[PDB]
Amino acid sequence: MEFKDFPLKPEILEALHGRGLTTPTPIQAAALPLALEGKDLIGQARTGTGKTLAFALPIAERLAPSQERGRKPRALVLTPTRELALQVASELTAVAPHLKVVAVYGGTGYGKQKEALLRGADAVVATPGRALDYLRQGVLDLSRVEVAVLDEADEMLSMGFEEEVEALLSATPPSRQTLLFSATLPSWAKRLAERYMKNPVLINVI
Amino acid sequence: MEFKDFPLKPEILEALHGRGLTTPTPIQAAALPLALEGKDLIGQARTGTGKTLAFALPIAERLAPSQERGRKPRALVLTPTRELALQVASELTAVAPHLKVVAVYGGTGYGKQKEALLRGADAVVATPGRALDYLRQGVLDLSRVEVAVLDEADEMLSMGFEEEVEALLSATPPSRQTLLFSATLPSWAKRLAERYMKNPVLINVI
Repeated sequence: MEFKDFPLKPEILEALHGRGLTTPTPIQAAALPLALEGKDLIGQARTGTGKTLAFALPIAERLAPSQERGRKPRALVLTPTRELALQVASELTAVAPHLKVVAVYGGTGYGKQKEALLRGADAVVATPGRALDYLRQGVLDLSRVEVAVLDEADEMLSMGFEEEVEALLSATPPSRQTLLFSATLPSWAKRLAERYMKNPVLINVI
Repeated sequence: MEFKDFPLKPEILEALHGRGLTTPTPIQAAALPLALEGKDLIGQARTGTGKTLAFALPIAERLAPSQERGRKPRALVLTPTRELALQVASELTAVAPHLKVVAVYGGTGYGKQKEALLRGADAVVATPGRALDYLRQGVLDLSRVEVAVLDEADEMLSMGFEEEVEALLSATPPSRQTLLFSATLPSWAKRLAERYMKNPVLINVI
């Protein structure tokens, strides 16, 4: 099945066409029916498999545009590194032209990302330490999140971000859809899925 | 997504409508994109989840009708019991009106099933002991199988059918699509997947 065979809005299909993307990879093909219907999913997949579109497209489809100044994000994606935050933000921005995506990460000053968040965001793509910082400062507000994504949960554990990831998920409403991607599933990640996801389907392309 | 949203031929959609089936269950929704494209899949699912349509529909779609007298089956489904063989045969027959389905099982005489197989079959749904019996008698010919399904691999192991299942798979061409459904994955079933499937995607709705 091609992308145009799934329930994706015109702006998304136009964007995909514009980059020559037509045919979902296996993780995408298996995930989309469920993810587009708002269901929770665990994606066991390594980089290179297309996992980023597997969650970017559901975010893109679910979120209508908003001009609301100062608006709080309706999607949160956590990543273990700045490199991946930037990569995911760029890809989401590409398939969701209708949305304002803000990347948040450490190893820099606080000022520029603060001002972007205060201006308004539809989706935030963040490393957990700096996200939690802005959350406790009251700059990042997660009370409106509709989709939460943990991208490389196992790497976030290896980096010592477990308490940050849990605090961030806890700040989102349980009415949310949650998507978790991880090549491996250490016990912490299994517990995290049990506590913070709703009957998730597991799809493994390893 | 509804059934009519997947690439299924008119006779299949008419049949599904005729029984009031419209909306795939999660295992079906995740499996169909891949299964309909001819890819191998492991479905970790218990009875009641809709696993039977998850493999019956791909068989139905892939196999065009044939009138060829004496023809050999192009699909094989193995089940651990007579009860499940009959249940699966009835469901396949319901969604594939264009196909002749023959059920094969022990705890009865050899004569009636022999004559059905010799007359011709498009799909055979079988318990492994009796299937292997007919195979070695030369009554069941598996050289034309395009889709092989192991339905409840773990139960087939518990019943002591491992060598029968392996012999039956070995008699099918490796060009086949293979689908394996099992609530649990004991080491034998993992080895079986490694030997007899091609880069299978695993979908777990447990």
